[PDB]
Amino acid sequence: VTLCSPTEDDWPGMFLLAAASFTDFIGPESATAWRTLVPTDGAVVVRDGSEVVGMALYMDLRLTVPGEVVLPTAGLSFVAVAPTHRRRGLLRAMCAELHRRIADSGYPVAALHASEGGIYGRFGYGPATTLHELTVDRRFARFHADAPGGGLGGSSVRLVRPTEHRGEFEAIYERWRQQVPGGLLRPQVLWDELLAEAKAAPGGDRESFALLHPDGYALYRVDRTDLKLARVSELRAVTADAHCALWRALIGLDSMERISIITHPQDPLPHLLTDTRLARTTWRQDGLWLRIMNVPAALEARGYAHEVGEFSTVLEVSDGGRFALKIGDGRARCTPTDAAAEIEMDRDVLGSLYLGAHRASTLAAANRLRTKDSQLLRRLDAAFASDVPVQTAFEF
Amino acid sequence: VTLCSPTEDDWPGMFLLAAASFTDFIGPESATAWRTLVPTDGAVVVRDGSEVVGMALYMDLRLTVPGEVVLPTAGLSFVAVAPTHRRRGLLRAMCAELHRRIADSGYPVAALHASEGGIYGRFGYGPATTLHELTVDRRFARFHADAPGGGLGGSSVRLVRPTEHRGEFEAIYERWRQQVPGGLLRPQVLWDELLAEAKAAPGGDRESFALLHPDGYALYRVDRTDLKLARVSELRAVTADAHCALWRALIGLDSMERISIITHPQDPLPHLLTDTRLARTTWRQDGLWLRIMNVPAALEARGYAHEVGEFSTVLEVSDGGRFALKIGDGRARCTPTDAAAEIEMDRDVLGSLYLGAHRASTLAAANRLRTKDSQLLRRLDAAFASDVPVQTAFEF
Amino acid sequence: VTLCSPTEDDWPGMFLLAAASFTDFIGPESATAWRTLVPTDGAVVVRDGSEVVGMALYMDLRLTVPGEVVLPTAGLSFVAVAPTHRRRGLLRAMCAELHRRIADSGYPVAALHASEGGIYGRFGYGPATTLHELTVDRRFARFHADAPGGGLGGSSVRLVRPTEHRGEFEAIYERWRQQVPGGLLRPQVLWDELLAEAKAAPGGDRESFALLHPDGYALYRVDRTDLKLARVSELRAVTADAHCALWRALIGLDSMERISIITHPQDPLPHLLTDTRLARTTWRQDGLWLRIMNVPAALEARGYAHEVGEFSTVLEVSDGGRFALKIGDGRARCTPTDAAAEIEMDRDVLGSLYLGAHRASTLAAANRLRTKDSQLLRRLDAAFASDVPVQTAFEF
Amino acid sequence: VTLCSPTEDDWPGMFLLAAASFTDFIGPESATAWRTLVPTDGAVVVRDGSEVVGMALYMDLRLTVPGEVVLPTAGLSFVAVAPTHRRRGLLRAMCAELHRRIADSGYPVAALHASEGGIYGRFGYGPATTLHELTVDRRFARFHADAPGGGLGGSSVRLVRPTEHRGEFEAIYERWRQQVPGGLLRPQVLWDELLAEAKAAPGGDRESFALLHPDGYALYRVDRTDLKLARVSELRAVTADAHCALWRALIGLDSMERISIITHPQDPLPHLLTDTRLARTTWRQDGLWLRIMNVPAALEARGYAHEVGEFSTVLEVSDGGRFALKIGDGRARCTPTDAAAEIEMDRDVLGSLYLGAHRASTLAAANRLRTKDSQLLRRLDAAFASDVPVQTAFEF
Ligand SMILES: Clc1cccc(COc2ccccc2CNCc2ccncc2)c1
Ligand SMILES: Clc1cccc(COc2ccccc2CNCc2ccncc2)c1
Ligand SMILES: Clc1cccc(COc2ccccc2CNCc2ccncc2)c1
Ligand SMILES: Clc1cccc(COc2ccccc2CNCc2ccncc2)c1
Repeated sequence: VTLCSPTEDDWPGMFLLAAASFTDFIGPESATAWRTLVPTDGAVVVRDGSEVVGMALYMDLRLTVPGEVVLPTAGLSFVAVAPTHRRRGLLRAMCAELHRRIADSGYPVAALHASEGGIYGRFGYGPATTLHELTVDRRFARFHADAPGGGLGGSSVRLVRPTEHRGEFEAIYERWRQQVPGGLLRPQVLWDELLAEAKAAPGGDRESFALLHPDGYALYRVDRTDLKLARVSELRAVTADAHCALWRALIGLDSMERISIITHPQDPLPHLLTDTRLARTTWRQDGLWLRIMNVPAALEARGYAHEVGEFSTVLEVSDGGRFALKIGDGRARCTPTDAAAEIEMDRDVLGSLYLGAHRASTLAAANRLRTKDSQLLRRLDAAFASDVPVQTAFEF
Repeated sequence: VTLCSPTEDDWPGMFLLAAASFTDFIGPESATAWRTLVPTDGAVVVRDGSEVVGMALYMDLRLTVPGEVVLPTAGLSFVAVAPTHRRRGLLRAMCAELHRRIADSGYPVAALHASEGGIYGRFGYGPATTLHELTVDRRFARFHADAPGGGLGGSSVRLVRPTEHRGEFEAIYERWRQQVPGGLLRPQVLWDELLAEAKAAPGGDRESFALLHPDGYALYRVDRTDLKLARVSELRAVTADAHCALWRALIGLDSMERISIITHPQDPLPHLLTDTRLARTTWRQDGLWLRIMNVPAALEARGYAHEVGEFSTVLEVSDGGRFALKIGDGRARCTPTDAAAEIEMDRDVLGSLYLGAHRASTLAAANRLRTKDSQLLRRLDAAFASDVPVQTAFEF
Repeated sequence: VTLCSPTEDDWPGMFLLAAASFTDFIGPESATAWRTLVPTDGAVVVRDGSEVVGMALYMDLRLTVPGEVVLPTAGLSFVAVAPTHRRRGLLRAMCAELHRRIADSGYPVAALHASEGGIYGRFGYGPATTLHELTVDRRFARFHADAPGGGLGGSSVRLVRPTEHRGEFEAIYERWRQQVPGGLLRPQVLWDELLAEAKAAPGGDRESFALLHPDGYALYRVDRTDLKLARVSELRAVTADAHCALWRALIGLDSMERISIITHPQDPLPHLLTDTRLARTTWRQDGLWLRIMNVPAALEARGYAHEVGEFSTVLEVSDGGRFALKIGDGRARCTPTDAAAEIEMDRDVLGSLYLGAHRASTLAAANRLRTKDSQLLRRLDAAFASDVPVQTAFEF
Repeated sequence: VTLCSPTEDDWPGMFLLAAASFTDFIGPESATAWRTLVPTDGAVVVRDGSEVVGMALYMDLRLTVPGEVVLPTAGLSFVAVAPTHRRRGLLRAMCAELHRRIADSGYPVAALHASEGGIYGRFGYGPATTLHELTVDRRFARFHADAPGGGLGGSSVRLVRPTEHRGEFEAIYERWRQQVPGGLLRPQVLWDELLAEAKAAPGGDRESFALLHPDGYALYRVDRTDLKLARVSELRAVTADAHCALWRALIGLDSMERISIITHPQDPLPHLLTDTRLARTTWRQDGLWLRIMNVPAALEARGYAHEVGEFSTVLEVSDGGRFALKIGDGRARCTPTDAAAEIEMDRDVLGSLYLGAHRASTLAAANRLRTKDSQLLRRLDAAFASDVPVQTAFEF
């Protein structure tokens, strides 16, 4: 059992383990586009001896955090242990090696999407965004008198074929991802993949359509089996007017009974309707997970709420150092100290706080973060909150 | 079609309309206890001529708002229009008369639980609390190393018969309802009802059990049909230690596959487990709805977040006046003005902001509240937030 | 194995066989009311030797046929063979003895409700009415501009407790049953039973309500398990105005998603709505079955359509005689002949034609009735049609 | 927003709107065959300005009505409004323009298949045929002793591959459609389409088989997911013997539990079995809708029942003229009059009467057609009835 960077000869073994590990992995073409995002030395394999029994890699990503700050982010992905090689510490060894490489390379944060909720906490990843599925019974849906874009005259939204408006989607998405925490830069090869998945598949997905506004788009397709359900795969709106105009058009899908979308907890959709209850939360799950690799670089990088007055404390991350933390004027200074800790928490908890998806007070009530100062808790809650609600870009 | 306060002779007509309108209403005994909370002049009926074709009333309640302030609250309930008398403006006439009486009597707020989401907005009620059902697959559930009460030695929790510990439940609930926004004073007659519903019913509900801690209780019963589901009807914990100790005991129900509870979005339960995903959000809905009857009395009554610096603005409520609003040191002054409005919103929107369940920024993005100042929005969001997460007491 | 009229000593054996044969049969009280309708010599039992292994009886009924003619009708009921005594010819022997008694007593027709569709054809019973379940999604239901009773001002319909308006229900039903083919006289003891079943049952049915109009009523109750379904157990309307007014009130059950009723194929409900498709046919089955005991007495008794000109033919019923049949001026003369048959059919087929539920042309296309004259078929179809659509009264 | 006949340049916009509007529309090939049935000037489009936001067209059809009379029929189809352009009166404007063209061109009737039941009534279309799904549990099914084709010796039915017997199917269908009201001439291009859909589809429908008799055929295929269900897509029988022989063969599909077919309410199948209840009505819906374009041309064209004696009345169609209507000897004369109306009804109601699927008495009881003469109602019911039961040909 060796742990090595893979050679070109290892990749067929890795595509076999992939196919057996992930139902979405069709074959080598499934990996081509993503693989252009893996740097030299971004991948590890474990061999028996030899055949591939374990793999893991990271991609070079750009993640938007509160204050519209973009961090270089190591996106862990393609993580698999062969079913023959369970309980042999292979995931732990692979994560320790990648984390060493990611830290040495200078990434301040790593990120991933978890197959299960019980695995990545112990490696310092905290769930940092929240997926919220809304299902609308569009047969009852009526827009509130207050809702934008109710006026008579032309619609600002067009029904279009996705493959014919690639440039407009790219430009809108680029504007979205720079202004929203959770945003990820989407490279050309991932737009190539997305537009390929928009075609009908022989005995697979139905053809995708787009609704296009100058300041937003929605991609949606009818469900393969439930012919009265339209699933929105992605809606990116840069203005409230674009968000409301796109939902007016989706609620105009008169063939459908239901429209579903995977959105975020602060989606204003329910408030656009005379009956807020028509936007039913049908599913909720962790989205992006974060591991803070360098505590001071990450805490100094993001912006903080201007509404909380200057305060200083001492934060200890369980295996991640102790820091004098001063937050004022929406910025934070985070320097080494041996002064007594006022706040303690494991690394994973800091990742859960980092984009504003989880309140310090909520984590404190579970004893995940400990302090004897309730004023300090209120100040942390306020300071770490994000003005712009955190959203989930695309899984990887 | 007259609208009158009912006489004793009207009540059999009201119990018939009740039985036909609400599946929970068994018969007159269903109304006895609640009826002691209805003041003289708390009820209206509509007669055809004569038979009862419409009814509505309010109860005298005490509602806890942020800052641990308790307001006298008119609880609208027993609202019904006969199926013979739809679309005749009976609900509008009944709500206008009760609102006139409630305002004249000096209540600063009215509240209700809505049968449907599309009815009460137009009468100025905004959804103000959020019901969040968590279902735990307790067969996988393991407590995080950080979770309180993991130590060896005696449990602080006892399994008890509800009817034998009425005093302990009453005292714990009284402590809970005074410290949590959404809390409602529960009168002796409603404890009489609750303890009656805890017995097994011939072909009805199964017997309720209690888990009792010095600082919390849970009432739960196995589902009538799904024998592997335990439903927690109520869990009131005054400390984090009590909340964690009660969940350790519920996850010790080794007969069950699943434990469900109707809780609030900030329930720390998921954070107590090594897999946060095991606490699945299975249902979400509006809970308590609020109508602000007197804008200045309500805005001056509640406490505001100390973390936002003093600010002044001008708020217009659509049919509810314009006010100079100054918020500083966690308190607000709200005085008449004819100065230009900086913020506008319908009355229902203010009720949705009032307990901190909905952010001003979220309502602004749906255009439910309008301002040209994004700094003012961030300040309102921060100021109206509740330190202690808003919860739902008991429906009425 | 003897076949005898039962003595008082046989009835406990008959109630045991009943309880084991019919899930609705609770115990002896289940039989009390119906048993007052059984004449002396109306019942047969088969004994092993001795215990009761088979039973059957008939009740004295009054059945309305086209032309508003009321026939004395033998209603076969309480028919059971012990599961120990299958395939021993017990049903055949019991039906032969009762049919001999029914014919000797002078009944022109027998009738029953069949537990299965494959049993009673061979004993000469034809399905003569059609049960049609309509389920309305009342959340979409809007009345057509043409529909009666759309005017502003008082409703003609009242929501009432069934037990307090027994006289009004009795009088309306009596008017209904005399004007509709399929109508059955309902004796006081069956009104006693119906009003007993209207109360809530401990772990059983929910409480029944009534909608009362001068010229119609509906009895309905919410489903025991599906709390958004109201089931109409009976709607009797003597005028179109009463039918429409009652449906306006049922569609005013704003708590419900769906209203279901077991009605007849010509129920005008769908035509009252702007969307006829909202009245979904969810179930169809044979209702009342008829055996013509005396062909000429039955054919001369009922009225025929005035729109067909006088015609004469020769009808042979397979074991029931050959007759010269002359139909003109809505009346028929049916006399013995040995002239060549122009029409042949088994006895069961004549019962299926008798109330107008099945067309002669439809039965001819299945070769159930044979003739070489297509003009004669059109004439029979027209003549046997019922002006007033055939309905099903109450099962027995 | 212009309304125009489309140019060749408009058709890609129309195929996009089609794909987004109809789940069956795969792509341009989906329209090729049907499009040969659209005359010059048969189509309208609405453009924003420009892109296609609305479309509608009619095909040249031949519809069989009672008396075996074949009318030129405008078949409305491909009707779609973009989800961006709801509630802008586009459907009303498109239907007004096509109806003007259809009337000017000399069509006496228009027809369509409705996506929803609430749309086409207000444009004068009445549901005129009834789809009735029968599901047979063929494991219990036994043919009545009376049923044709029970004799020993060769079967008259052959199991064949549809594509190898196109000529026999074409000839049988042509005989069927000329003798049955509802029949439609099926052009060669629609036989090309039907025989293409009979092949297995990669992850789609299973291969279709045919049962072939000299005087009838059935096309059936096993369900894609329920492998014990055979769905009959089409059964056309010109004689009762062919209908019974084909059902004997379908009930010989010993692999299947259930056979389903979409047939008409008068299908004699149930009567062929010893248990009529085995032919369960599992679904009922409106089929073909009719708009009478020229009241007198349509009323004079169809044949009437010979069994009703000569009568005269005055019929007013709400926006369609008043006529002296004389019906005798199976023919009708319908001439202009200003004499007082004896019968009134909206245009849609006349379309519902026209093929005999709905009785005048049933529509009168919903007040859809008004008269003060009950004798006149019985005469209309009898006269408009169809000797040969109305069936549905193929949807378009
Ligand atoms: Cl060389 C390489 C690096 C990173 C990712 C991949 C592709 O990995 C997958 C492809 C299809 C299905 C599943 C996976 C693995 N699960 C994460 C994922 C999900 C969706 N899309 C992309 C990645 C290949
Ligand atoms: Cl005189 C009176 C005043 C206020 C309330 C009531 C009781 O009203 C009900 C009782 C049982 C079922 C349903 C209702 C009405 N829906 C609100 C509600 C729900 C649960 N518990 C209490 C009230 C009687
Ligand atoms: Cl002595 C006697 C004569 C006739 C009928 C009966 C009662 O028979 C039943 C009672 C309850 C359930 C089932 C049956 C038998 N199936 C027919 C039926 C159904 C509903 N209601 C009345 C009769 C007793
Ligand atoms: Cl240019 C043209 C004129 C008329 C019809 C059509 C084809 O229209 C469709 C094709 C496939 C699916 C759905 C539709 C539209 N719904 C009616 C329909 C249903 C089934 N078969 C034919 C028509 C194209």
